[PDB]
Amino acid sequence: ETPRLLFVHAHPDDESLSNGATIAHYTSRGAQVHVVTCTLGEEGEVIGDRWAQLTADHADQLGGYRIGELTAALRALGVSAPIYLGGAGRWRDSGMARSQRRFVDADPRQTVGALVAIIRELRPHVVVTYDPNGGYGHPDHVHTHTVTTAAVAAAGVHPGDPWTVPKFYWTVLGLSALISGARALVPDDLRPEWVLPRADEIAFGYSDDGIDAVVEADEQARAAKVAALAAHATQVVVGPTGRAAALSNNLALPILADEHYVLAGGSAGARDERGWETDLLAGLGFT
Ligand SMILES: [Zn+2]
Repeated sequence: ETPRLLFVHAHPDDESLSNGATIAHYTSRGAQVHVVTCTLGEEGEVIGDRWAQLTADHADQLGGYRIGELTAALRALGVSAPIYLGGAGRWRDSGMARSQRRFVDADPRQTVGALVAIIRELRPHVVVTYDPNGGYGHPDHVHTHTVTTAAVAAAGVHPGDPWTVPKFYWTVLGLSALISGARALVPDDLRPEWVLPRADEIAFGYSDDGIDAVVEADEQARAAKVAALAAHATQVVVGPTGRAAALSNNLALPILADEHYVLAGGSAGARDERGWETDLLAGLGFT
C-alpha cells in the first residue's frame, strides 16, 4: 500500500520544530502523513505587536489565530489540513499567559479514546511523539507522550478494529547533530539579539548510542521546514539565511535537515554504520 505516518504533537509549531523535514521528506515521496495537534496554543505568547492583544491576558483569542498558522505550516510540509485531538478547541494548553478544559487535567478515557479512534481509522505504519520527558519537560509535551503511549498500546486492544502500530518512535534531539550544526553557523545566519544556547537550555538531548534512526532529508525538504517555521510567525523568527531560528527567548538553533528518533515499539529495519535506521519505514516492505 502507500505508507501511512502519524505525528502526535502538543502545540502548533511543534510539528515543524521537531519533524518538519521528515514530514516534507515523506509527503514529497507520496506517503500519507497526518499530524495530530492536542491543543490550539491558547496560552502562548506572541512575537511582535500586531497580534499582541490576542493573548490570554488581553482578548484570549490566540488559539483561534494559530489555526491558520498551523494550517499554513502543514501546507508548506505537504499535509493538507490540521487535526486537533478531540476537535479544535476541545482541550486547552498550559502556557505562560483558570480553565475547566486543560489538556493536562483531561479525563484519560477521552484523550486516549480520541487518539485510539484516530489510530484505528488511519492505521498508521509509524507513529511519532515525544519521549517520556516531553523534550524539555513542557507539561503538555509530557502529557502528549503519556496519551500517545497509552493510545498505541490500547489501539492494539475502545470501539473499532484493533490496529497494532508497526513502529512507534520518539522524536528526540540529536546532540552530535546539533553541535555540528551549530558549529557550521556563521554570524550572518543570526540576528544580533540571538545567542546560541548550550543544549541543556533547550532540550534533554540524546547521544549517538541512544538514537535508533535518522531521517536525513534533502534541501527541498529542509526548505519546506524553513517555510513551515516562517508560517508560525507569532512563535518563531527564522533568521536571514534560513539556517537558524529562535523562539521569543532569543535562543537560536540551526534549522537542520536531519531529524532523530528512538524506536520505542516495534522491530528495526536495516541500520547504517552508526547503528541507525535511515528510514522510519525500514523493514516494513515498502519499495
Ligand atoms: Zn510545544
